[PDB]
Amino acid sequence: GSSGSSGMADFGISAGQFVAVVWDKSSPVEALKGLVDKLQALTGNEGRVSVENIKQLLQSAHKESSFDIILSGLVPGSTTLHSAEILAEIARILRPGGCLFLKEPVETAVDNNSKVKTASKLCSALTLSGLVEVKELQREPLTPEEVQSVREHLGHESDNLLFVQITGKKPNFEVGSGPSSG
Repeated sequence: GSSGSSGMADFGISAGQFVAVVWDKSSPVEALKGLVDKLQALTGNEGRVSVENIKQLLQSAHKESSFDIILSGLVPGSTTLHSAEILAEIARILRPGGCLFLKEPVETAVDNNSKVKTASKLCSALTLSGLVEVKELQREPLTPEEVQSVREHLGHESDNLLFVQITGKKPNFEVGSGPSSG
């Protein structure tokens, strides 16, 4: 029976690992200024918080297993859709024995034109992209900003919406061809 505490419903990061925060052309600047201070306290000096761009991540792909926990779509006042190319890229940067954190919205309103995926597909997207043990953790209502942002920038005019955070772990099966030998 270890003393202290075992668990964390806030994040779960230790000193030594590298944390990243991807943002899109929409998220404010103030919220981002404090979002780093929160993670900086967890990493301290051993760890480091590196902020990258979702649009640049494709043009400038990072090495494999370079990061441990990369936050994707977790910035206040930010509504962007993720594709297989993005979810697949984030999985490559993440380590084989780490954790992933993503938060994408879900639509369930009867309309003539569909754009946003469903809750089920949102979870399966990570399971098919290249993750294991993918399951919904929790969900939180929308904010006065996110509700208008979806209509301001994107312009969908969606009234019925809901945010759902789903985590995804990295498996251990990528034995292709040609071992790394320099």
